[PDB]
Amino acid sequence: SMGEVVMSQAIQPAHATARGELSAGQLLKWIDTTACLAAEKHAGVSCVTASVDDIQFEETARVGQVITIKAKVTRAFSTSMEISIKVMVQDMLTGIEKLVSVAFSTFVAKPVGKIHLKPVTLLTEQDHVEHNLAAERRKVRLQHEDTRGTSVQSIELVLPPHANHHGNTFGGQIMAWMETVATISASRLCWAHPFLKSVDMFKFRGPSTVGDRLVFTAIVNNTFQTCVEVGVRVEAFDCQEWAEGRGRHINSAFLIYNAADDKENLI
Amino acid sequence: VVMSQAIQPAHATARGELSAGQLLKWIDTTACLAAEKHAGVSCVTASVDDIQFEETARVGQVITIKAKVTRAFSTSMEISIKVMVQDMLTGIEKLVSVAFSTFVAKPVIHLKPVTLLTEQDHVEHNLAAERRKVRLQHEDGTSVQSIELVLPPHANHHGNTFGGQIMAWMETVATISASRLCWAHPFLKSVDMFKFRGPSTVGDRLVFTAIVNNCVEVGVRVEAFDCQEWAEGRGRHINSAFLIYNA
Amino acid sequence: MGEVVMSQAIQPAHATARGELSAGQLLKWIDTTACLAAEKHAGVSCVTASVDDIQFEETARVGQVITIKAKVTRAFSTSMEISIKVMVQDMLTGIEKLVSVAFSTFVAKPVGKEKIHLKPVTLLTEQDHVEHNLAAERRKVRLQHTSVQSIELVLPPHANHHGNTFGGQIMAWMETVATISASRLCWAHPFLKSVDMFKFRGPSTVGDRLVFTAIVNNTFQTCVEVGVRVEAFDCQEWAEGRGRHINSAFLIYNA
Ligand SMILES: CC(C)(COP(=O)(O)OP(=O)(O)OC[C@H]1O[C@@H](n2cnc3c(N)ncnc32)[C@H](O)[C@@H]1OP(=O)(O)O)[C@@H](O)C(=O)NCCC(=O)NCCS
Ligand SMILES: CC(C)(COP(=O)(O)OP(=O)(O)OC[C@H]1O[C@@H](n2cnc3c(N)ncnc32)[C@H](O)[C@@H]1OP(=O)(O)O)[C@@H](O)C(=O)NCCC(=O)NCCS
Ligand SMILES: CC(C)(COP(=O)(O)OP(=O)(O)OC[C@H]1O[C@@H](n2cnc3c(N)ncnc32)[C@H](O)[C@@H]1OP(=O)(O)O)[C@H](O)C(=O)NCCC(=O)NCCS
Repeated sequence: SMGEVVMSQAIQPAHATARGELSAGQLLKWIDTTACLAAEKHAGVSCVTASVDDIQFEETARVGQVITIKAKVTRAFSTSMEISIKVMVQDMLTGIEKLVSVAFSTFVAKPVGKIHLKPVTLLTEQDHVEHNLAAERRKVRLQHEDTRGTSVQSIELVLPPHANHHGNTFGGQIMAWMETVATISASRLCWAHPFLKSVDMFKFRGPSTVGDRLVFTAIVNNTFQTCVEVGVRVEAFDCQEWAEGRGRHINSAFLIYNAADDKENLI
Repeated sequence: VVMSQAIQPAHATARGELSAGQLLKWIDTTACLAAEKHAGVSCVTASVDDIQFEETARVGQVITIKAKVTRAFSTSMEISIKVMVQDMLTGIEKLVSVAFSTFVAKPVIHLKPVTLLTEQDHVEHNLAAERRKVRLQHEDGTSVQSIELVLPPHANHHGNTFGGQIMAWMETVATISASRLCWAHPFLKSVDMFKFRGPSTVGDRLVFTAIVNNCVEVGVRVEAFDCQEWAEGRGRHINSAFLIYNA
Repeated sequence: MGEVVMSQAIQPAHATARGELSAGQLLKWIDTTACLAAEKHAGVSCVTASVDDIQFEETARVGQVITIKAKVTRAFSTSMEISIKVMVQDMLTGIEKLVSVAFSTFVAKPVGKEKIHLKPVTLLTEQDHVEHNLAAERRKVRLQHTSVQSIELVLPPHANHHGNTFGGQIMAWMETVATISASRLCWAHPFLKSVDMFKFRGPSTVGDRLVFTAIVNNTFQTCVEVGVRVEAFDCQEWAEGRGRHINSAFLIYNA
C-alpha cells in the first residue's frame, strides 16, 4: 500500500552452499531484483543498477528458513533513485525472526527510446527524515570518487535469462557471479568453508548486454583477525571485443569473508 | 508423449522430497508438448482440473510422466496426465497422479479431431465432453506476499508465460503460509479446479498473495503487471487458486 | 599462453543423490570453456561440431572446485580443434587431481550469407608446434570415424544469442537420460566413466523439442554401455512426425 515491494523465498538445496547455508550470491541477486522492481514501480520504465552502498550480513539463512526482502524508493532525483532494502530471516520451526541486513542501493531509469522523474510521496515522519538522509548518503556515494598468490579467474556467458527484456545485464546477476568467484579465492586461505560478511560500496561503471562474456578476476587483498578481504574485478567483451582483447571495465568490488569465527582457520 | 526425470537436490525440498511446484511444472510442460503435437502451433494452459498426489517422491527416485490428447474441440484440447515414480534400488513403481488439463491453441486456424483406435480411446473421447461441461460451471493466519519477474526462460518462444511456471511459483508461496500455520513443514495434498483468465508475457511482474483460508486450505492470488501498469498500479488478474495441505 | 579458464564451485544444485557433481553439468561446463576459446579465435558465434573421447579419471564432490582450461591448437577453415583440461580441487584440503584431458571440435557460424576464413594459430612454444602437428592426425581420425524415453523443450538459456542450442546442453540432457537407463538395469546409482567420440549432425534452435531415447547396448560386467539418440523437432515438425537426427552417442557407466 506504501510503494514497498515484498519478496518471500524459502531456501531449497538449490540456493544452498557446501554449508547448507543460503548462497550469499543468491541473496545479493534477490536483493537487487526486489529493489529494481521497487524503482521500476516509481519510474514506469526499465531500471538498471547504478551502484550499491556497503552491505553487512548479520545472519546467514540455513536451508528450510524463509527470507523476506522489502524495498522502497526513498527519494527520486533526476534519472536516479535511492532504494532502501530490509532483509529478514524466519526460522520455520522456532518462529524466530532475525534481521539479516539493512542496505541501500541506486537505480537509473533507462529512456524508452530517444525523461524526468516524479517526486516520491511522503506520509510518515520516517518518510520525511529518510528523504533528507538520502541526499547526504548521495553526497557520500558520489564523493566515493577514488579512480596474496591465490588468484582465481572465471568466465560467464551472458544469456537471455541474465538480462531484462531490453537486453541489459542485471546488477544482481553480476553480483551473484562475483560472490562465487570470491568464495573460491577466499577458500584458498581457509581450512573451513568461509561465509560472506560484507560487500564494500561500489559502482556499475558501464552497460553489459546479452551475449557478452564477463571475465571475473579475484585475489585475496588483506587479512585481519578472523577475516579475509577479496577484490573482484569484472570485465566485459562482446564477440568482437573478445577476439581483439579490448574489454570494458564493468566494476570492482571488495568482499570480506569470515573464516567460521576462528583465527586458526586461516594461514 | 513421455517424459522421464530423475530427482536431484536441485529439485528437492528441505527434507529431501521432490518439490510439488517442480512436479506441477514438469506436468504442464508435458501436457503442453502433448497439445503442441496436435495443433501444430504454440499452446497455453487454459485451465487445470483437480490434481491430487497419492505419493510424495524423494531424491534418487525417478518420475515418468505420460500425457495424451483425448479430444480436440474448436480451439481447446483436453489432456490426460499419468505420473509414475520408480525406486532405483527397489524397482517398485507407484502412482503419483491421475489429472486432467485444458489447453488453448494460439495462432499467429482450426484443430482436427485425434486419430481414435482403442475402445479406451472412444471412452475418454466421450467422457471428455462431460468433463468440459464441469470445467465451465465454476461461476460464482497471516498473509504471505511475494513477487516474481518473468524472464525469457519462463515463457515459450513467442513470449507467453508457461502456466506451469505460475503453478510452481504458486506452490512456493502457498507452502510458506501453510508452514506458518503449524510452525512446521507440510506437504501438498491437492490443486483444486481453477482457470487462467488472461495472458502473461516476458517482462511481466507476477505478484502472489497467499492467505490461510480454513488440514489447511491456502488461497493464492496471481496478479500481473506491465512495466507501465506497475507504475500506474492497475494490473490484470491472472488467477486465484486453492491448495490443500497436511502435516 | 592463449588459454580460456573457468573456475566453478560445486554446489548441491549441481549434485546428485550421493553428493557428486552431475556429469551432465561437467560436460556442459566443458563445452562452454571450449566454445569460449573458439570464439576468441574466430570473432563470431561458434557451435559444437564434434567431441572426441572424454574419460573421467575422478569424480568431484560438493564443496570442491572444478577448473577448466581450453586452448585452440589449430584452425583449419571453418573448424578448430580445442584442447581441454579439467582439474578438481578440494576447498578444505587444497589437494588437486586430474579429472580429464580431452578434445573437441568447433565450427564458426556465419552471420548472414558470409564466407568465413580463420587465421592460423600463433605458435610460440616447441610444444605449440608439437600440438599443431598432432591436431591433423586427430582430425583425420575424427572424420574417419531396460530403456528410457524423455523430452526437453529448448528455451533461451539453452542456446546462444543467435538461437543455436549449445552442444554442452544436449550433452547434459544426454547423461541425465542415460543414467536412468543405467539405473534401470542394475539397482544401484552408477557413475559415468567415459563418452565415446560423437559428431553433431544437424543444428538445433530455440523452440525445438528434443526427444531422448537410451538403451543398454553392451555389458562387459562392472561396465554397462548405453547408447543415446537425440531427435529434434520444430513446432510444426512435432505435429507431423518428421524430425532430425541430431546425434547418437555411447556412454560407459560404472556400478
Ligand atoms: C549509472 C550510469 C548511468 C552513470 O552514468 P555517469 O557516467 O556517472 O554519468 P552521469 O554522472 O550523468 O550519471 C547520471 C546519474 O547517475 C548518477 N550516478 C552516477 N554515479 C552514481 C553513483 N556512484 N551512485 C549513485 N548514483 C550515481 C548521477 O547522480 C546522476 O543522477 P541524476 O540523473 O538523478 O541527477 C552508468 O555508469 C551506467 O549506465 N552503467 C550502469 C548501468 C547498468 O548496465 N547496470 C547493470 C550492471 S552492468
Ligand atoms: C558439423 C558440421 C559443421 C559439418 O559440416 P558438413 O555437413 O560435414 O560439411 P563440411 O564437412 O564441409 O564442414 C566444414 C568443416 O566441418 C568439418 N568436420 C565435419 N565433421 C567434423 C567432425 N566430426 N570433426 C571435426 N571436423 C569435422 C570439416 O573438417 C570442415 O572443416 P574446415 O571447414 O575447417 O575445413 C555441420 O554438419 C553442422 O553445422 N553440425 C551441427 C553444429 C551444431 O549446431 N552444433 C551445436 C549443437 S546442435
Ligand atoms: C480461455 C482463454 C484462452 C480465452 O478466454 P475465454 O473468454 O475464456 O475463451 P472462450 O470461452 O470464448 O473460447 C476459448 C476456448 O477455451 C475454452 N474455455 C474457456 N473457459 C474455460 C474454462 N473455464 N475451463 C476450460 N476451458 C475453458 C472454451 O470452451 C473455448 O473452447 P472452444 O474453442 O472449443 O469453444 C483465456 O481467458 C486466456 O486468454 N488466457 C490464456 C491463459 C494463458 O495465457 N496461459 C497461461 C499462462 S497466463
